[PDB]
Amino acid sequence: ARVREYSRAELVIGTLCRVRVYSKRPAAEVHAALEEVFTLLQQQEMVLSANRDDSALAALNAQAGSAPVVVDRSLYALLERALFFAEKSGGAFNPALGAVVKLWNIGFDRAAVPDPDALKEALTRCDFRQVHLRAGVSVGAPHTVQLAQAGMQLDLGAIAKGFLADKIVQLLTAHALDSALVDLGGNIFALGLKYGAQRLEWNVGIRDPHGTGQKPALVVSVRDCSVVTSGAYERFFERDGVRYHHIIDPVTGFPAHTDVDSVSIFAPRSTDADALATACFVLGYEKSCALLREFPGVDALFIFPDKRVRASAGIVDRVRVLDARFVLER
Ligand SMILES: [Mg+2]
Repeated sequence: ARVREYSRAELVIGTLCRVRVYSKRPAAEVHAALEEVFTLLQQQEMVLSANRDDSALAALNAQAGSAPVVVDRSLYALLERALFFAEKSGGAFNPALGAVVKLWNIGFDRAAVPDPDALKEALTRCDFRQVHLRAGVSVGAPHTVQLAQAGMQLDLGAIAKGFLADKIVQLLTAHALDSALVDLGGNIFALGLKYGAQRLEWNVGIRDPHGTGQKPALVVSVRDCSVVTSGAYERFFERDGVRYHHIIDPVTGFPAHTDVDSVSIFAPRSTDADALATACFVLGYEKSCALLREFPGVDALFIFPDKRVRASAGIVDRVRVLDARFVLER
């Protein structure tokens, strides 16, 4: 039986999602799996989206400062994980930052920075500790979420792609696929090994933080690993000479000022990589290193504004510089 390579890509969840698969299974089986991948991505846009009126998350937010709302097991589990990372990161990653994000989101659409007072007011409504998750223990008991703080709003944008990537990996596995590369707007999951009959690690590129992105600065070889990168270039606007990027510091309510240009997190679960990449950007290098010691099975790669690159022990030997302006410190 012969190995075939397949790819499919669509615009969905606000970005380009592409899955590449190598498989010796009948083509019709791979096609079936890919059909389901992209159906899942469509259905989940309608669960998780913070910027759509129809979604289950928007309906949940419409009940801030009221009674508990029943949610499916999957959303509950995602929120649990998000609150865990909010606690561990000291609020650097915060899934209850919707009131602030919403102000900045109109800012982007308008090319305008939000009013100082409006932001300070929004920051009174971002206490993730007031998100109460409860699940009864009895057979078939429902899962519920209560937003106890008035006008608090969830925004799962900084963890949602990792959640979906992990869900897609579970689906691929359920379809007896064990070799794939999932790319959801740049959040990568490398499932298994690729083919050359020889089996090889997937080679994932990391962009120059200040480059068009067309070519990678560095490449890392990985198996069964997510690679998620946070940088100021993912989304920003400019007004009066200043760039305002999308990664908000929850202490200031403004885009984070940090000592790294990008951080890339390598983890067994993309959900974890996504949350950590966001926290780490906000935290900066030294505080990140401290946080990451609490997650032994995770690795990281930092690109500094002076083009120095530092990578943790788990992956440093798997990093290759492609753009010689960058230096890998060992
Ligand atoms: Mg993130």
